[PDB]
Amino acid sequence: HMAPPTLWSRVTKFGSGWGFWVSPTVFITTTHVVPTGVKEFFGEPLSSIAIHQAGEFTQFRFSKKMRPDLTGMVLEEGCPEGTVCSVLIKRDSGELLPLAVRMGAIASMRIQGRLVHGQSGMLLTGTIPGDCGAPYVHKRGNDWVVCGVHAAATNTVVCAVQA
Repeated sequence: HMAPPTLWSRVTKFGSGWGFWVSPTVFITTTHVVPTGVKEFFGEPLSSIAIHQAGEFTQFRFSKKMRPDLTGMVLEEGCPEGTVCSVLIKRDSGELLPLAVRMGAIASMRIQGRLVHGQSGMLLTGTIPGDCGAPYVHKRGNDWVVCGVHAAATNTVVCAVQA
């Protein structure tokens, strides 16, 4: 399965990493890349954004359609163990680096001292600082599903997943 241009267009530079437009109003990212002490995101006041964060997973729901060109996709809490996902990595240069990953267990993990509710996976035939927030996706029938955001790596990578 090959990620089409529209799907890549959802991957958005954000803070010290990236985030992903799940739908016209819903944006997900990894908590530690989110700018702190700001009063707005994407030009919208914080008061107009419903924000939920836990275990390195951050979700924003805007009041205004921010990406009205997009269809809504399904966001799941991780994926079945053994699913081969693609991590849609954009680099600052603009290069697209889709990485195939075989996913393992959803678990509470501690990474550099902080609790991450996430899912591990093994890179198939790496990730670097700056890549956090990139989405983990897989195609199920007609639709692409997003199931985590990149959070950490050792061969093994971890995405944060929604609880």
